[PDB]
Amino acid sequence: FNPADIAETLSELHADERLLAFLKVPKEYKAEVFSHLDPDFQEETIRSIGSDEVSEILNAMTPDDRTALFEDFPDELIKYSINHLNPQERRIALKLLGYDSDSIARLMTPYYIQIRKEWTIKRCLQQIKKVGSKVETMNYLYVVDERNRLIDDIALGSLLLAEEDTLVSEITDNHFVAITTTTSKEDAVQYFEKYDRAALPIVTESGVLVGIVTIDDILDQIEQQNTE
Amino acid sequence: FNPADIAETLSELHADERLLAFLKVPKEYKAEVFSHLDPDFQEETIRSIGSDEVSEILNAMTPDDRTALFEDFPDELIKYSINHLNPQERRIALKLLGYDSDSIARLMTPYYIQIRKEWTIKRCLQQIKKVGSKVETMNYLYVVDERNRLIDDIALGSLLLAEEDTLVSEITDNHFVAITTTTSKEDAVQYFEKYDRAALPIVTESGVLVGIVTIDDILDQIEQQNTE
Ligand SMILES: [Mg+2]
Ligand SMILES: [Mg+2]
Ligand SMILES: [Mg+2]
Ligand SMILES: [Mg+2]
Ligand SMILES: [Mg+2]
Ligand SMILES: [Mg+2]
Ligand SMILES: [Mg+2]
Ligand SMILES: [Mg+2]
Ligand SMILES: [Mg+2]
Ligand SMILES: [Mg+2]
Repeated sequence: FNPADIAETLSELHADERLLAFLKVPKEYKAEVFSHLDPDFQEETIRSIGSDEVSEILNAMTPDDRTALFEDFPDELIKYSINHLNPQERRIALKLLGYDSDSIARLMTPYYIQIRKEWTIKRCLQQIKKVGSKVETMNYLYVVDERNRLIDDIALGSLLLAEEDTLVSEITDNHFVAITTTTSKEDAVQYFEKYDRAALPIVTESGVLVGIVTIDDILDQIEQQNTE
Repeated sequence: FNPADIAETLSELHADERLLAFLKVPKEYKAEVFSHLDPDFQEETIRSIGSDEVSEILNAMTPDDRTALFEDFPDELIKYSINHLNPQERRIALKLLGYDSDSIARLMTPYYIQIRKEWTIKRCLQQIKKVGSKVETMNYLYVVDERNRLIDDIALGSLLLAEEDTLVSEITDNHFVAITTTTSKEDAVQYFEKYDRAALPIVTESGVLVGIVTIDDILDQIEQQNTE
């Protein structure tokens, strides 16, 4: 079944049997199912399960789902959870939590596809095969220079419409939409509304690409604002 | 400049000079710029410009932007506008307007990519090149049988991760999310929120694929509901 559907069925159970049924979920989509559950039950689960299981779930969550989870935790549980993260996930999680709580960066993930201006389209397709299964989305490719700075945002389909011998520099327009880490979540919503893109890149004040935010999470932000 | 940015600059002008500046827009993205302008000015423009210009703009708009425009028009202007549409666009526009005004189908577009279970991945890529520039999005591929019925929704990146000799039938799971034309716009929003997909397909009660709805238009629906 679809992870969102599995999560809905679990959410209908009383909490006590909900934990047993969740632990029956196969491990490949256990983290994805977990990401759809209520924050109070997510906290109960993190407090209750064994350390190895905590690490499996937390290390497999997306960085932005993990940040959203940690925002609702007491500080002590945040530290416990971070102590269960592997080195790379731990560094990512602490970087994201370092941003101001109102910043758009709190919603971002660093798992995006990076391409280079000197690459052929064929080389881009090879990179896409390399990282495609681990990234948040394959549908946007971020052209970055040697200084980590964002220079273009190329749609996946545009790459497919070009010939494989073409260089990325021949299909770039050097125009793109990006949101800075200074921008609040509320203000970032209007970028998404205006530009009608399913992901937007998040850059530092000097133009360095640090993550992407996706439209599904923006919809949650809109509903949170409108209830609050 | 970006069409949304051009539209914003135009929207800042007083209406009188706004029409002249808009008619200066190059024709390739004139319709896209038009789609971002206020409905009252869109109506003034349709009433004012020549028949050839009316046809160029209206025939180049997306079917769902056109339906949204027509929903705010007096009936007489709807008829005038439809009389300016080319045969294919006219049949599409009348089909969309035939649905109940509260139906999710009012938000849909028929410009999606259709693939077949018997095709190789290579053949799918050839189809994607064929239609890619005209469709609403290249990022979702709709597997349909000989009876026009929807059987799967394949992400573009998934197609890229497979080898070109593989048949579509070897990468389908026969599980998908679809919304029926019976469903209201309000109820359709929750499908988008739950399943976190940037497009969803719209099917008839017998399972025939008739269009797709995209998340950017759903965001507009959420804001319209929340103001209303
Ligand atoms: Mg996310
Ligand atoms: Mg997610
Ligand atoms: Mg969330
Ligand atoms: Mg660009
Ligand atoms: Mg919009
Ligand atoms: Mg649309
Ligand atoms: Mg549009
Ligand atoms: Mg609209
Ligand atoms: Mg499927
Ligand atoms: Mg959601």
